[PDB]
Amino acid sequence: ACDYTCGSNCYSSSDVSTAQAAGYKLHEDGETVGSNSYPHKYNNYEGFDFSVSSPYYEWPILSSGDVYSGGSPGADRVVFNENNQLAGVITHTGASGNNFVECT
Ligand SMILES: Nc1nc2c(ncn2[C@@H]2O[C@H](CO)[C@@H](O)[C@H]2OP(=O)(O)O)c(=O)[nH]1
Ligand SMILES: [Ca+2]
Repeated sequence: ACDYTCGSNCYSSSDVSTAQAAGYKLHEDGETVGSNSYPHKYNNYEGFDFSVSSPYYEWPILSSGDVYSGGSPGADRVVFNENNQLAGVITHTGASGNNFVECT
C-alpha cells in the first residue's frame, strides 16, 4: 500500500524521507537546482492545516524514485520546515491550474 498517494503516484515514507533530506540539504547550504529554483518557499496559499510551524519549503518528489536534479519537477512536492520537519506531501494533480491538493 501507499503511505501517500498523489493522483496515481504511489509513495512510501522512505521515498518521502529521501526526497526531504535532499531538499533540506540544499536549503541549508543556500543552493538551488532547476529552473524554478528548488527548494523554494511554499507560501501555503491553499491554507492547509499543517501541524508543524512555518516557514515551509517545497521540493519535488519523483515517481521514478530518483532524487530531483533538474528538469521537469512533475506534479508532486514534499513540504518541510526550517527544522526539517515534514509538513506534508502535495500535488498539482487533481487541482485546477497551479493550485495544490494534499496527497492522501
Ligand atoms: N499554489 C501554490 N503555489 C505556490 C505556493 N507557494 C509558492 N508557489 C509557487 O507560486 C507560483 C504560482 O502558483 C508557482 O511558481 C508555485 O511553484 P511550484 O510550481 O514550484 O509549486 C503556494 O502556497 N501555493
Ligand atoms: Ca480528485
